[PDB]
Amino acid sequence: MQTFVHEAGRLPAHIAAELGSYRYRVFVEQLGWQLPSEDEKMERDQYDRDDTVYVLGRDANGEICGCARLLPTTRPYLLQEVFPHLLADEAPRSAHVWELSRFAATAWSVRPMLAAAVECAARRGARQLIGVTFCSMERMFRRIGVHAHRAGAPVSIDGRMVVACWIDIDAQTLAALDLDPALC
Ligand SMILES: CSC[C@H]1O[C@@H](n2cnc3c(N)ncnc32)[C@H](O)[C@@H]1O
Ligand SMILES: CCCCCCCC(=O)NC1=CC(=O)CCC1
Repeated sequence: MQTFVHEAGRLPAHIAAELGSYRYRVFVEQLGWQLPSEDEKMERDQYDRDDTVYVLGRDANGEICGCARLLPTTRPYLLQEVFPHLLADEAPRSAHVWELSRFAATAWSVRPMLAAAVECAARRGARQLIGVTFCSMERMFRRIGVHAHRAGAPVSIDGRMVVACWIDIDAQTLAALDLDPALC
């Protein structure tokens, strides 16, 4: 796949609709996070703002096959406000930490999506990423080789095993993702 990072403020209308539809299909239809909706397929919450950073992966036909959301911890974020109890410690508010959420890929698919997210966050000054991740996804991160470690004990939410996860943007993570080591 090919990755596209959107960090220019409010998403253009067509991208917002296309991403919203892809998210609806993954998080609502696939994972069943909400009941079926009516009208346009759209999945968005209070964390989708003009300042939100997005990563979209597109296949050979230019269709979305992956997504990711990046938020600075110095501003409101999901783990902080919604799932703070998943953390061993209090939720961080630092320029060096960004939250990765709504991460999905439609194996060697996850890698490019993660690389784009890390690269972007690093260029914005982040030294670590944090976020609630399915343990199955946590295992892929481990296999990919990034330096991921737990920020809390695992818990099964509505039948889905997840855990607050850290990803250190260090030499190991950068190398595993084929990114510029200088980003360290
Ligand atoms: C991220 S772990 C998956 C759980 O997070 C919930 N979730 C995702 N985003 C939000 C949100 N903005 N507010 C409340 N719950 C959320 C989903 O409905 C699912 O049950
Ligand atoms: C610091 C790690 C942050 C990663 C957060 C993962 C985000 C997320 O929404 N998880 C998902 C993983 C899947 O397996 C399918 C779609 C949902």
